[PDB]
Amino acid sequence: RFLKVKNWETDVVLTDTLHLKSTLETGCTEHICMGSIMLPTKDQLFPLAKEFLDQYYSSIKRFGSKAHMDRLEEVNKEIESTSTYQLKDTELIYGAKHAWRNASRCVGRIQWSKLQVFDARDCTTAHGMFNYICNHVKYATNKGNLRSAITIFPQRTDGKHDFRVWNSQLIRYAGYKQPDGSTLGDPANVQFTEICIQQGWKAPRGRFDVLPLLLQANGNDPELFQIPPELVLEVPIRHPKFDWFKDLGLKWYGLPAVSNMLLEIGGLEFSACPFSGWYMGTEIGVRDYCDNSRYNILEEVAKKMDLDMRKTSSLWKDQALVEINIAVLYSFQSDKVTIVDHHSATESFIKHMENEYRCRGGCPADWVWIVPPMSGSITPVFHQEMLNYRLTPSFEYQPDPWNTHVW
Amino acid sequence: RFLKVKNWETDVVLTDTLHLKSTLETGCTEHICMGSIMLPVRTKDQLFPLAKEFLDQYYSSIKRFGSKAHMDRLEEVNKEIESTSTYQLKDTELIYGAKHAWRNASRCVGRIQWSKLQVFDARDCTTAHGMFNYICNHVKYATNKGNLRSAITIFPQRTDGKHDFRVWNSQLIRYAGYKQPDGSTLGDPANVQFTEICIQQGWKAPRGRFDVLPLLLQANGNDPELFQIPPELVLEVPIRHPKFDWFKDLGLKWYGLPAVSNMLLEIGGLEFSACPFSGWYMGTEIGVRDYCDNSRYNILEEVAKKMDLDMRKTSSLWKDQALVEINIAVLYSFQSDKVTIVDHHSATESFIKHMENEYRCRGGCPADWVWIVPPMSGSITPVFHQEMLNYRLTPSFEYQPDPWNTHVWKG
Ligand code: HEM
Ligand code: HEM
Ligand SMILES: N=C(Nc1cccc(CO[C@@H](CN)COCc2cccc(/N=C(/N)c3cccs3)c2)c1)c1cccs1
Ligand SMILES: N=C(Nc1cccc(CO[C@@H](CN)COCc2cccc(/N=C(/N)c3cccs3)c2)c1)c1cccs1
Ligand SMILES: C[C@H](O)[C@H](O)[C@H]1CNc2nc(N)[nH]c(=O)c2N1
Ligand SMILES: C[C@H](O)[C@H](O)[C@H]1CNc2nc(N)[nH]c(=O)c2N1
Ligand SMILES: [Zn+2]
Repeated sequence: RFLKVKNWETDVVLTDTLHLKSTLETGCTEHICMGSIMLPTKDQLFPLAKEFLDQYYSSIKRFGSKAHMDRLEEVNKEIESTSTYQLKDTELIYGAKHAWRNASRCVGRIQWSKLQVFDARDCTTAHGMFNYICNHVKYATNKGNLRSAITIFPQRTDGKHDFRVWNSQLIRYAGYKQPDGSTLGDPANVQFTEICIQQGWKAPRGRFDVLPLLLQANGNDPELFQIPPELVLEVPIRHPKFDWFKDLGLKWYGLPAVSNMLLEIGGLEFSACPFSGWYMGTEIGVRDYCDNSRYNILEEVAKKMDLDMRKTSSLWKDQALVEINIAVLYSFQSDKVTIVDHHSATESFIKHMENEYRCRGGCPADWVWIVPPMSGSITPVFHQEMLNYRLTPSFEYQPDPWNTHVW
Repeated sequence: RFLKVKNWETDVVLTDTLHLKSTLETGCTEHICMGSIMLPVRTKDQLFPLAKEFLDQYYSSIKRFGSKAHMDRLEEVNKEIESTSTYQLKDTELIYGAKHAWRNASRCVGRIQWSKLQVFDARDCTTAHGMFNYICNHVKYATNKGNLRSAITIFPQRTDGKHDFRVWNSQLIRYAGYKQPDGSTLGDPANVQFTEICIQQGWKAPRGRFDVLPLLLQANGNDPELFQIPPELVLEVPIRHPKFDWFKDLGLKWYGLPAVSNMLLEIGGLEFSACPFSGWYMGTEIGVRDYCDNSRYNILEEVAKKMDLDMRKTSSLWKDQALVEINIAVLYSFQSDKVTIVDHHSATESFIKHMENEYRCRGGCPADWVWIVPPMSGSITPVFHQEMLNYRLTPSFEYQPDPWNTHVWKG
């Protein structure tokens, strides 16, 4: 019932009680653990509503005040009547913040309470959605001094009228197969890239073509829009000691901004809720650049370094990996765009886990995702026991809208 | 019920039915995953079914299920349990059991090798001096002048819980740790405590940085005894680097034979509390963990100083640069002295083939992703992108408490 988590580097032991609030299921049972698996009515809504407003009013020291009872009353009235309800702005902000706070896979959560929330529930069209988004991009980019933020579109109603951003992130590079049979650009986005072509995006057919946004208001067919290049901050990647590096022609974008998730607050579903912060270096240099099914450049960098690529045991892949990641960080830092290294981020997240154990009674944490994809054991998250569990409010996955939409 | 696991690099999907044979608990529930937690006297009552399951498995492994020999063995085991309260395994069943404990080890990345395990039967052993002798033969067989061979030795099983065979050391070969008055540690910090027990018991400590610990061996519930392994049997490797000549001047070395001595082997309900086993090293175990953990030899600073990296900011990645060089050194040294070792690219690639083959022949392969993925360069090994399923099968290897915490001293 009360659970203990140990850090095996520092012997610090934390006690977790927060998990007893866990409502949703994990995928695991007593027989099988599924921790490495990437994805596992009016009746229903009031319970969810009450659960949320109770924790909101608790959070503001008014649990069991007339204001609380009245809201519980007012929302209850509104559900029985409309079959849904609306959040006050204050509830909205709290709920989005808390959905970040509860994201068990996010290493960046020491920041959870600095989130700018843009309320876009008044939006009706894709052109609206485009406006709101470009404003979010520009706010968040802040000429390189990046700021956390989320833009929230109207909540689901009967599910024939969903708002969706079809892009997986607002800012991502094009992917194209060639007769050749290999891939030009980013292979992760091949299918979406051809979706945009199929809608009429004239494609530069380059390595690093920023994709057009494809936006669906109110359940309609979605529409293309080019984010103004002036709003897309990009970084050329060079190395602080290897002059040839820049001639690999690498660049990446400054703002990571996820746009395909579903935000659940108090029973209500916000199918479009794009959010951004900034990058931990390894996301780019280890994952986007080196993954076999991504830009997959390790071979070519190793060549330029003249390393012995005959044997895996020369650790040439690993040598190249480090230098790439030095280059990503150096470039961002040189250009003054915010970025965090994996050492600093995980040091941060351990400080934060400790805060949340102390103030909240725990912290859901998914070790599989929290531990970076390079140098695992030399970051402190490696030696930290974590408990994973699901709290609401929450971000959740949802199915790619092309597999669901009707034209 | 059928379960699928996908690999996200290759889109290979696998199907799991083997987990239906799982009975032991994970620690997880529908509401909490415990997957990163390091660690989440039997009566006749519980013993016969455990014995029966095991022999049903042993007998289908040899294609004699339902056979007369299968049935007669059940009746013989059963009658022995209820007359003697326990039972003895035949040689063949002990072999098969130890092989399957490895095979069922979901945290082992080297299970490709499962079927090649030399099983020494030390169940005629009565005394500690007997134990030393069996261990020494193990260590010489397994070492094989640097051409390592996997082995396990299996002392008598538990009876009343008061006559246990234990090996007190955590590995058969490990370096001493000495906490100094100034609060620093000389040698290996992980073995400080055990080192302290050994001194108390009588060991004169050379007090250096790489002293091989003596064996501390309990037979038959008796107080344990101190033995020195013959150094001629302890194969060790000086660590040097192929380009950096100053590397050797750091004075590093390490032993070549990894051999776990503190786990409990369970086969058919039986508890074999001393079952040292040995294989060979994945390079990262030494290069990443043993040398560069903060709580172990912690050499990262001194390597990066010699390399004159920019240590003023973490974002130089001066740690990740030092870590790689040290790992290159460890693999280079071992290959140059012709001691078996495997790097983490090659070990993980082999595992992924093992794991697919197993899904095909066996219907599954329990696997602990937190453990299988190496502590450096995670995502550029193929295991990082492999979804795995973790569940527990018997026969199996288990943790047990350190014996100095439970042992009843006689004097
Ligand atoms: C401010 C700096 C931030 C940093 C440095 C950061 C860091 C990360 C990283 C590295 C991941 C793993 C991503 C991957 O491997 O694809 C992650 C996952 C995630 N973060 Fe953040 N984060 C930050 C801000 C945010 C914000 C503002 C939110 C929400 C408002 C958020 C919500 C998430 C969620 C939901 C996931 C997991 C998504 C999934 O399950 O696939 N993070 N975070
Ligand atoms: C032959 C070469 C072998 C290699 C390269 C190998 C590799 C590994 C490695 C790297 C680990 C993780 C160790 C750690 O993080 O401390 C491991 C775990 C393990 N392997 Fe092996 N292994 C080998 C042979 C064996 C043998 C012979 C057995 C037993 C017969 C065995 C049983 C285990 C067990 C029980 C674990 C997990 C222990 C725990 O939970 O603490 N392996 N394997
Ligand atoms: N085939 C896939 N499909 C796939 C199917 C289902 C789920 C996923 C999970 O996608 C994540 C993989 N790393 C990517 O999510 C993007 C993300 C989310 C949150 C934070 C991220 N990075 C940041 N710094 C932030 C973004 C927004 C605020 S901070 C990135 C992927 C692949 C995944 C990885 C390689 S292939
Ligand atoms: N306090 C601890 N003690 C501790 C307490 C309980 C469990 C553990 C886990 O033990 C392993 C830690 N890595 C040590 O196991 C050594 C091992 C086991 C199996 C295979 C290994 N390597 C080989 N290649 C083989 C050994 C024998 C056959 S193959 C090494 C450790 C710590 C953990 C982390 C920091 S301190
Ligand atoms: C199969 C495995 O769970 C999957 O590859 C995970 C592993 N850990 C990860 N961790 C992060 N942070 N991001 C990821 O995309 C993944 N991939
Ligand atoms: C807390 C966490 O589970 C612990 O640090 C684990 C992580 N993964 C590991 N993986 C292996 N192979 N060996 C280990 O000792 C550990 N330590
Ligand atoms: Zn689990």
